[PDB]
Amino acid sequence: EWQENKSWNAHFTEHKSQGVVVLWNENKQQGFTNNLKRANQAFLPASTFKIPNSLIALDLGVVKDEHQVFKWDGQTRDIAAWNRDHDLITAMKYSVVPVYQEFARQIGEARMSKMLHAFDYGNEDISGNVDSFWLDGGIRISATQQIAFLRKLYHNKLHVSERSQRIVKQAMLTEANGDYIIRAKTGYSTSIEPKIGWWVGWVELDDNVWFFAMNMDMPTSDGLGLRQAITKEVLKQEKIIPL
Amino acid sequence: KEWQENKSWNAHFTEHKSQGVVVLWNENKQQGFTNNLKRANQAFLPASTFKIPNSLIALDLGVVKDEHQVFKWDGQTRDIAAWNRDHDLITAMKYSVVPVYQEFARQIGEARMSKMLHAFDYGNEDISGNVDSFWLDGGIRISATQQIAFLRKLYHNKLHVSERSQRIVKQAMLTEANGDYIIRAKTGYSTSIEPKIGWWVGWVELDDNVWFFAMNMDMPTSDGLGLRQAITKEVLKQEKIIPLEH
Ligand SMILES: [Cl-]
Repeated sequence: EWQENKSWNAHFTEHKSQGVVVLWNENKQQGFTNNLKRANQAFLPASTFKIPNSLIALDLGVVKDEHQVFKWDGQTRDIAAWNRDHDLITAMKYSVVPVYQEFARQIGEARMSKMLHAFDYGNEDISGNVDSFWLDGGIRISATQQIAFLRKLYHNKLHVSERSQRIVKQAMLTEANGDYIIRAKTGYSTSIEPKIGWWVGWVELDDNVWFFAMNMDMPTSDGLGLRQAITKEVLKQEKIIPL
Repeated sequence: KEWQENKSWNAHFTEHKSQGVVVLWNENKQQGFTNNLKRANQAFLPASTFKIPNSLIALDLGVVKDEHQVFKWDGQTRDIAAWNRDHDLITAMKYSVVPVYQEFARQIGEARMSKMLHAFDYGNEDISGNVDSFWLDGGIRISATQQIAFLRKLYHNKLHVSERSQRIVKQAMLTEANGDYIIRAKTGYSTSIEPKIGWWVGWVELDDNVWFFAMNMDMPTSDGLGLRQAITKEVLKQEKIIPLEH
């Protein structure tokens, strides 16, 4: 069952923004959103694709473990954090596109397509370059479809090893304290209009888990911090996380 | 296994009207540091820090199916309100729920508990006393340097249990995380046998290094319990391992 909560629009309006927040209460099996139409609108996943890409790379043995070093290729790029060696944890933390591009080339088109079909991920279409389809290719996913996929990963129900699903949930670790744990992934789609920002994941509490998926219009990179800020405003309103 | 003494850390114990030891291990450099080499090697009851090897054993034996399995409250009201409810492995660890772990120990049994602690080379490997209380009032003893030795094996999945068991326990140990560091740790509070002490053992994961830690301090009254984390964080901040506020 899906419910609309238009009061969340105050959080978009106050941050001079436009977008959608989708929440799922695991215990109650009830979904909530400020906009049912935008919740079901499909977009490029951008770097949120690092979640299924990590799972495939791990199950195939392209990535041995979360410690394996993928050395810098020597090419200087715009993001200074990419111009160094990384493992799965830091490549995920710093959204290191060149590391994941290399994984995709090693996975190859045939295995990427067929394995992504097993996850029923979005439109299941990998059209375009094997190493850029999630940034400028044919793949599309909605915020409600991000929740559907994330719930399977939470329960180890994706058709991949339990081990790979545990490593990826560890690599997704964003924040933790004595009140809650956040496992999530950011995304930033710039190649095809509309330019959007993503934040997808979940909040683990003592007696419940709240799944979330958000996307917002992102005309300039100076609004990137609003992906987390707007989501945290909604979570605080719903008393999911403290003030 | 080279060890260096840093007596400047004593300022943190004295200023807090306290006494104890902090032991650090720099994984990349394979170098240890402590304010007191003698106390670093002094063995004590592990108290609730034993929830780390006990969880590993319970999962490996199938006593605990997964980190989601509910261990229902027995109905007996205890002093700690957080214990008087149902728990899974994550919350029993978070709230140090002794009655849940006592039940695990009874299900594991003496023979398997001893064999496992022997295969882990855990402290003095002595489980003398009640099978469900030996880590609180029995014969088991472990030092802060031995806590580091054991924690380093767990970090590298080198203990003699399944990789899965080791991953679940490292997840249950999750204490704090942000964009600067991750802390995986366990607190302990030994009160049954003198000297009453406080424990904080675990590690700090950084982007390009891991810092293992083990601390214990004298704990005559429970009002000093927060100093276990506060004194360790003061040492980590001094060594620039974690930021001041950033
Ligand atoms: Cl974790």
